[PDB]
Amino acid sequence: RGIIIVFTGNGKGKTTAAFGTAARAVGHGKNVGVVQFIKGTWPNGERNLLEPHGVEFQVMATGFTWETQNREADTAACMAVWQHGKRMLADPLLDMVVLDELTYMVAYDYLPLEEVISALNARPGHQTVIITGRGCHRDILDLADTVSELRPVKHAFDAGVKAQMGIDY
Amino acid sequence: QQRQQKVKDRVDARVAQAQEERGIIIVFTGNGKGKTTAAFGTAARAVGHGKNVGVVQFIKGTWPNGERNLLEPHGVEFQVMATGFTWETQNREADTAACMAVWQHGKRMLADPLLDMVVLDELTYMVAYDYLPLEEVISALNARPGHQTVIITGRGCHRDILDLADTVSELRPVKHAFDAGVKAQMGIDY
Ligand code: B12
Ligand SMILES: Nc1ncnc2c1ncn2[C@@H]1O[C@H](COP(=O)(O)OP(=O)(O)OP(=O)(O)O)[C@@H](O)[C@H]1O
Ligand SMILES: Nc1ncnc2c1ncn2[C@@H]1O[C@H](COP(=O)(O)OP(=O)(O)OP(=O)(O)O)[C@@H](O)[C@H]1O
Ligand SMILES: [Mg+2]
Ligand SMILES: [Mg+2]
Repeated sequence: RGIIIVFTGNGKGKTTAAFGTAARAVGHGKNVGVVQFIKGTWPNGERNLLEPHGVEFQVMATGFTWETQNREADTAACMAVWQHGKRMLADPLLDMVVLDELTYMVAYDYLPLEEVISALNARPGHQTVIITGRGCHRDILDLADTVSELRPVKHAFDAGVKAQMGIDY
Repeated sequence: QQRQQKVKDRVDARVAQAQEERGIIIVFTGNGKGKTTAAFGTAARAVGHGKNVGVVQFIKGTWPNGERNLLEPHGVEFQVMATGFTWETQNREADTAACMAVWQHGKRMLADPLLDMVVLDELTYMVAYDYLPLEEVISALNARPGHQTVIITGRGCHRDILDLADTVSELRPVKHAFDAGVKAQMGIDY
């Protein structure tokens, strides 16, 4: 029996948590797939470590604008990642799927809510989905079985600490 | 319009401001699921870049350690807690002994300049239940290498620790499958 897990809120740790569950699952001989809806500038350590173990990663094409005019381009691209996402949510050998930073995809109308939804509902009874990102659709939140709020009690960057490899990316 | 630049300028400035760079303390607290899991994801992220990490776990689970399994071989040392810890008052000596034992190693990692990251998993209940002295932890944290990052995990973390900590995130249980009758599972729960 898989569940839906959502990691949301402003504190640091959502993507990190999705990964640790993924790691945890990989450490149990489990099969996992990852879709990232956002293109980091930097190299991807989680990827670097897990891809070799058998973890598939589909990332968002580079140059996503976040811009109104460009919403068409910007969308195709989203819709293009969402495919792999569709695929993984239909793969029966996949014990777990990570949908990194979907939230904004739904939130800005880039990825239709219904898509995600249906895709979620129709997934393998035994498959676990972990969704992350700030501001997750109320529908999602409701469909979700587990949900955690990373309350921003404190953050290093506020104290003048630069983002650094290993911690931040 | 100019709003765009407005923000543009803001970010740039904020970013421009935060130049410091050293190892930080990170706390993962609250009742919601995700404390231990986010520490490990960060560890994992670190390894992914060649960084060196050391882990200490204050609690010994019922099942196999997926994280350990996966991370040890990459050269991530795991110092775990002995089987049979009682949470029994009657047996505080035995439990305390055990504790202090795991604590050595942690003290060790905390002292190693080679480690870029130290993970003290479920340390909160050790201090909170008096099985381990706070000043100790506070000191160790105080001495540790200046590029070393620590991540502490668990519910109900000493303010002092909270206070020393650089970033703190409290996992609020919006929802939890358990309450909904879902049982614990492999790769997920443990
Ligand atoms: C959360 C966040 C976002 C969210 C913001 C919306 C939301 N809250 O739901 C989303 C995902 C949309 C976003 C996207 C992007 N982000 Co961002 N964002 C973050 C983060 C973690 C928090 C910002 C925040 O909430 N600050 C506090 C609020 C109170 O202050 P604010 O000034 O009003 O914050 C606004 C801006 O930060 C804006 N925004 C968010 N990110 C960025 C990046 C740029 C370049 C700009 C101009 C604006 C922008 O969103 C906030 C709301 O308007 C910061 C991390 C950090 N250390 O700052 C990164 C950060 C600001 N983002 C970063 C990046 C690079 C981007 C993206 C380019 C990511 C990508 N690869 O596509 C895009 C670009 C969007 C844009 N406006 O240009 C960088 C910018 C680097 C730089 N030197 O300019 C930062 C500093 C993170 C990092 N990598 O160090 N991000
Ligand atoms: N509250 C915050 N203040 C500053 N930077 C943040 C904060 N939360 C996350 N970040 C950093 O902003 C980038 C985008 O992270 P995101 O907003 O998706 O948070 P996250 O998923 O919780 O972060 P992380 O991946 O470290 O777990 C990351 O480099 C991340 O570490
Ligand atoms: N609020 C909760 N309800 C039910 N089970 C929980 C809850 N929080 C955590 N768990 C489960 O309890 C065990 C460890 O609990 P802990 O207090 O350390 O939280 P955690 O560090 O956030 O959990 P995890 O390791 O899943 O990320 C795990 O099996 C864990 O998934
Ligand atoms: Mg993230
Ligand atoms: Mg834990």
